[PDB]
Amino acid sequence: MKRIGLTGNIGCGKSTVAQMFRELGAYVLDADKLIHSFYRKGHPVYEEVVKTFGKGILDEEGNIDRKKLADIVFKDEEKLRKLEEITHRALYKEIEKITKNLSEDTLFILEASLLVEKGTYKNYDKLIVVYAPYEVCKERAIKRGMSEEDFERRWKKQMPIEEKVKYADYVIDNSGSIEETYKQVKKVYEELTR
Repeated sequence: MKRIGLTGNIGCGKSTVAQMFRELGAYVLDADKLIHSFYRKGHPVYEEVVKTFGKGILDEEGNIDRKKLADIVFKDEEKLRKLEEITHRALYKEIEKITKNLSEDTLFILEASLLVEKGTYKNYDKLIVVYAPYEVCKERAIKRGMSEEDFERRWKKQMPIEEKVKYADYVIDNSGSIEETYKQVKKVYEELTR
């Protein structure tokens, strides 16, 4: 099977596209969504993140303070490197677990919105990016509720979408309408299962 990557910026429609693609038959796995489940509790990732960063330093009665950790990790990039490791050590250890039962010739896509800057797109055959102007993305996260500063706080991290577009061999612009966005993915899905 061909490992496909679906990326973009926050509020670009990666979700809606990931969905359309699933309807078409593709198997889209939200990497980011999955990761967040690692910091829950009984999760094996949890036991490691605490085991290596502090049985309690980053704890708040029961679970882990996503702020305390992100704090003691913004000082020395040595700890972050270790954090980014445990993560992928769980992602690429769970991806093959799913690929196990996954029938062949199946269209397996992975959306993380951070396959470019994190330099991971090289781990997948082709890359798909969803374009959308800062204007549309902002109000998009707005109408969905996320607070202006919070949005801009993340958008800052992600590289200029107008530059990211120059990283994928497929760009399903999601600024126009829904009819167009879906009409595009459909074209792409055809260009992947030929």
